[PDB]
Amino acid sequence: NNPFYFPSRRFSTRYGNQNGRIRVLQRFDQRSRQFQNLQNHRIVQIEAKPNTLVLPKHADADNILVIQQGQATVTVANGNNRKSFNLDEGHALRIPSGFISYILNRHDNQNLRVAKISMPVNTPGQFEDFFPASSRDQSSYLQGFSRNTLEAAFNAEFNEIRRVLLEENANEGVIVKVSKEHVEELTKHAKSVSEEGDITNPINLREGEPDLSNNFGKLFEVKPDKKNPQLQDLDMMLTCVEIKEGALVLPHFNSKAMVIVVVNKGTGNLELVAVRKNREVRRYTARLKEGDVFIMPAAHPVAINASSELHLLGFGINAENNHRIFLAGDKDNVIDQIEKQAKDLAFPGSGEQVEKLIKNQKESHFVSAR
Amino acid sequence: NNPFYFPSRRFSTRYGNQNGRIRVLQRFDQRSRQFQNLQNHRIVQIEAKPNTLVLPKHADADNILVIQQGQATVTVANGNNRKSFNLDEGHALRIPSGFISYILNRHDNQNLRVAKISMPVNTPGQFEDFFPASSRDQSSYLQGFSRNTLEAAFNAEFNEIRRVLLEENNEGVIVKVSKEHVEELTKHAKSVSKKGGDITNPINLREGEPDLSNNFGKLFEVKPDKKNPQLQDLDMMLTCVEIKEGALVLPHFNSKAMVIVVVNKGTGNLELVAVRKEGSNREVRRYTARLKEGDVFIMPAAHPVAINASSELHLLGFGINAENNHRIFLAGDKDNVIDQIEKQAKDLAFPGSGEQVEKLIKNQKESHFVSAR
Amino acid sequence: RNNPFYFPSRRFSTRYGNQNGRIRVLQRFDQRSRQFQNLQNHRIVQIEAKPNTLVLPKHADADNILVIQQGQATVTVANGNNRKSFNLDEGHALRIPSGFISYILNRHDNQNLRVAKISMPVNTPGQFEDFFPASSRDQSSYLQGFSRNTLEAAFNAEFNEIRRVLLEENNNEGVIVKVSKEHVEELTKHAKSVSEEEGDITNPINLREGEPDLSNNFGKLFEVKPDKKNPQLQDLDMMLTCVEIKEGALVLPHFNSKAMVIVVVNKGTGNLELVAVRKEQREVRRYTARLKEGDVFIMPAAHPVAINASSELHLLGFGINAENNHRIFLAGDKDNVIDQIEKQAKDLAFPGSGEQVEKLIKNQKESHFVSAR
Repeated sequence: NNPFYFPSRRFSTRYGNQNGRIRVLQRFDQRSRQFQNLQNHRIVQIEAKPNTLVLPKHADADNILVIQQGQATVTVANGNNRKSFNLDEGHALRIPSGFISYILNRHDNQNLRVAKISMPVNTPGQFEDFFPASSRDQSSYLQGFSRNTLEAAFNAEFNEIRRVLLEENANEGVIVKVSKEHVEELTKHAKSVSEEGDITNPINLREGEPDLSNNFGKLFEVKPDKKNPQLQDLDMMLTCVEIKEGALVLPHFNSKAMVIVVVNKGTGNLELVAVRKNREVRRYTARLKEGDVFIMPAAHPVAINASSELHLLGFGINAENNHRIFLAGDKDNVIDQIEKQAKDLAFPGSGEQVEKLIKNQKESHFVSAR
Repeated sequence: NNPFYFPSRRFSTRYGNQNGRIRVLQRFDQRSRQFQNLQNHRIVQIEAKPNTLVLPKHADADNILVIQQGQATVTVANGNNRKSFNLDEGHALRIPSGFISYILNRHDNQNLRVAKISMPVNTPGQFEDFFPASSRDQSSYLQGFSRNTLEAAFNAEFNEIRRVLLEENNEGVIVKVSKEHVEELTKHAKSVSKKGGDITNPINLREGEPDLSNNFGKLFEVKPDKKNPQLQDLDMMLTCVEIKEGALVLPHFNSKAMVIVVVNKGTGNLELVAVRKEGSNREVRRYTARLKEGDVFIMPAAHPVAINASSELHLLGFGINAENNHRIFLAGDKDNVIDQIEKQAKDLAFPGSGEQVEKLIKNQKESHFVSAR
Repeated sequence: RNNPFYFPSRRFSTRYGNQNGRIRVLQRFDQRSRQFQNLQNHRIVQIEAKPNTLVLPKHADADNILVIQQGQATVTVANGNNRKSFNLDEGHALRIPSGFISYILNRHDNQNLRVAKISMPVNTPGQFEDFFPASSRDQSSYLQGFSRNTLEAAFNAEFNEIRRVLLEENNNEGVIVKVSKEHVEELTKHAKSVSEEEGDITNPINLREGEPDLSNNFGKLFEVKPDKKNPQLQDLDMMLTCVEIKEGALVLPHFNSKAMVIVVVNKGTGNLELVAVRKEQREVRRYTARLKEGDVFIMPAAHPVAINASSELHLLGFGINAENNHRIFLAGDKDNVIDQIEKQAKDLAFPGSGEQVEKLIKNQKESHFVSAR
């Protein structure tokens, strides 16, 4: 009924067992053709129990992962290097396609929640995970090669190769339980957020001062610019918005960015306004819950009311030179920038009346829903 | 019958009243699949009566507008800034998606004609205009929000909000403006003559010296390069060609740019040559059209084109995939690629000898544009 | 069609062909399978020409990189104001921008010429046409597409002279013609061998220039990457790769991290193993093919691949999405990513202990290429 809204139910789990699960949202362009531009963006949500490890793999997709909740140790490896990072909530990490990575929940009793945006390299909207080891969920890709090839490659008997690499490990699946001793082994090397062979360092989305901030909300944003060259390559921005309970983000829009937003935490109500076929204004609404996804098309006015402390994670594509533009309040209010005489000709009220009404809201960006 | 030709009839009007109209060309890829690469480019033509104003709005499309005829005052506003520009014929202005703009015909008695290329951001080939105010043509998008949201947002009673912002002001989206209002809207208008929050200055397409020029024609071109960084972002070039009455642009093509051209003024005849399969044996196909003001046509890359002017012909060209494009000619002295073929190669390829081919080629002493006699 | 990544020479269809040679074009990749949609705008052309033979002047509405697979050529590139002729040997590559005229001389007395081309259409995804200025039994001159009046005004001559020297069929063989020894020497007299660039006529690239990236007794891999040294490869975001695998040797399981590669077999025979993870009809799928000269296959990014040479195997690779690509190995010493997994992670992932995994991995002391025995 609301094509911009993707409830957690629209996620299907790809890997899942007692230790956690890897869920993947449906392709956006399958929902509606108005998301064709988002066709090559898939949202992944990973949940892992304490002292749990997502086994090594690579995908034929480029990735940015962000910690929604908890604490992780994420490792990235290419042909000649490995780096392990301790990631906290609101930290992001780029994982280039074809690099191996694995994810440790390094917490004793808190669950790990991770959000990923995957951008397939080969087939628009489609990617696969490639595990070097076998498990009950999937075989090692090494099994795809012949006996002769494997033996020549590893310089060893097929029976040894099969015994140590190819068999199913002693079977949980791709997310396994890890002993305290093993956990400490895996975190000894990790470094915390605060380059080499395209293994780039983690980004702290909440680094420094928020772009927008008052008593009712904060918006943090990491833009595609000199400070983050890799975001330039992707033409993406990463945004973290926190809306206090009982507060509202004023009607606003991104001028050119299209944003996929996931609800990291909290509840609230989405209003999204659109013009469609002489021309009618359509209102779309949704009750936001943790794990939900929604799409903010560029230049479509949006307002969001927080039922409880609301944490939203935004992946913005087509982000270069984006402006986040407001329709009420003092700062960033584009309606205010219309010339007085133009306001007078456009609106029912006089220019004076329009300009007065506009000055009623003394605050900017976020205000109380009261 | 000619898929490259789009007569003014193929425009449908989206907004229209006594004061003018906003017309939009059909999606190019709906005509034919050979225009799939142009799918995200829509042509808009705006006509406005004197002392008339196209009301504030933004689109979910990136825009370049060009004055085809008359004089305008165009205002662009974002979240923290506003700039107003006096634009004359042949002046272009970039309006980023989501920025508000409005268009004043500041002339007392001459109509304003404006051409726009719109490139949708969300849905390939589709965009919508978003008006903050209501009118008989459309509701304010502010009406899409709830009473509670509006009241909290504006810090005011819904009744006041509805009274001053939400009600219908009626005329439509293009309204009549009093002389006094007109003078108010033009009072701080800039006349930028050269480049100077992503509110970029107007471009003069006829700035400086034309690329090509003789007694029969001129071609002006603004290329995607350091001088116009925004054209680099778009990988686009803007071209203005003026062909004298009774003159002909020589057979030629763009090496890699695809060009959407609109006929700003005049009449003429288009010849476009494509190679098409009837695998096996393929044939040369000739496409023609009688060009009239307001017509659009597509110049696919590397397809030879010639244009004969029935009367002073002004053509506006929006070139995509423009970087490192070469406009290459098939006759005449300068830019003639056939001339660059080695003499021995000419001899082997053509029916005549190398000497005969080279002599025939030297007959045309002129370049680019010649008399249709 | 059992292995969608493999394209045997039979899947090429000849577009132009006669006694002197033939121009063959591979089917569109996305018509085979939708997993090749990203390769939709890349067509593979294979040209074969007899000794002292010339492929007649033409341009395409496609961008092109050509590479000499075998023999020796003189290739000429012409735009509106310039011409350059290049002597190209095996493993030399040349960029031919769309809309530029080019022709290809087999300058050898008795060896055949084989040329591979990657064409990227400008107008219509996956589709392009060749535009010949001259007529032949295979195609008419595009100049015939223009009217008598236009031609006469353009060339400043009688239509009868124009038709006689330019438009008639040059008894006609086709687009590949025989050339006399004297004509051949005429065409090679100004050819350069592998100077400052000029009007986007860029110089030839030697794929085997300098030192190979990977090299040992069993194989070599040469690569030209999109970087400052080859600005035009940057524009294309492409890499060009030349791999030579000794008879009886194997390229270790490996993959490109992000590049998608179209590879053509220039010479030799071998066996392809390509591993894909896929959804059950999650399972590992093995694809194989017997490689022969003229075959094409697709290496999707991040899909493990191993290749066994039945005889000296020369592979030419066109890599798209190439920037920051890493060629990553799954066995051997250097570039082995499995080796980079932490010991404790190896232990948790694999059936063996970390120590056992790390020992087994050190068995193969060599890198990249090893003996198939």
